[PDB]
Amino acid sequence: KITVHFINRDGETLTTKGKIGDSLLDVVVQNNLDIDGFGACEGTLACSTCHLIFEQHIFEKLEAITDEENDMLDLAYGLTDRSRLGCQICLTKAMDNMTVRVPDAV
Amino acid sequence: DKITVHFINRDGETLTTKGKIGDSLLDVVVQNNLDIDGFGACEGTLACSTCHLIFEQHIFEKLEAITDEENDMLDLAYGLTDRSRLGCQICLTKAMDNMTVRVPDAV
Ligand code: FES
Ligand code: FES
Repeated sequence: KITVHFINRDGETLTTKGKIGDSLLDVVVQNNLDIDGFGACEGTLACSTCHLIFEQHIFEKLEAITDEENDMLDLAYGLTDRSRLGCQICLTKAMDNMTVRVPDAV
Repeated sequence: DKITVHFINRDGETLTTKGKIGDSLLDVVVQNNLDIDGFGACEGTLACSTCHLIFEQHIFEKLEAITDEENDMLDLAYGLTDRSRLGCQICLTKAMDNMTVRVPDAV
């Protein structure tokens, strides 16, 4: 179990624990996080509601992104250079105590 | 005299600096020459949105009354939130010490 911090759109910081090997969507869903409309296609790589923004140093070590995730992510809202589809990212001991931000929205 | 202001740059990196009381957040970026691209285009004349800034609720909540002037300009800013304001209209006060503002996301 590792700690993960989610900075919601409201500006609030949600600190939770997730099991190694789990997807960030599994963490949100299973821990019943506040984030709205997160993980709609349930990891089918059909949407981008699981869009998460990472810290440069964590972003750099993530599994190489596939064109499948990339093509969908490129059309997502509030994109950044450190953006990834949460459902495709699984927790690693290295991600312990990291902070992921949820894309902005009025 | 001065106060501390934490600026979260677009690249996610956090840059802190100090500005004089009465100075606009725009003045802070300019004078201290912060590395925030295309920020302050119209130079505080409310003729752009490039000074858009995201604030912490506890602060945003206690800012100067939003003027229709700013509203009609802030609505054209990309990546808006419920804690956005035009940095050039926000002048530093003591209650803002050690605050953290974030530049809207942009690829
Ligand atoms: S939940 Fe749809 S791509 Fe991740
Ligand atoms: S610098 Fe243009 S509106 Fe503030």
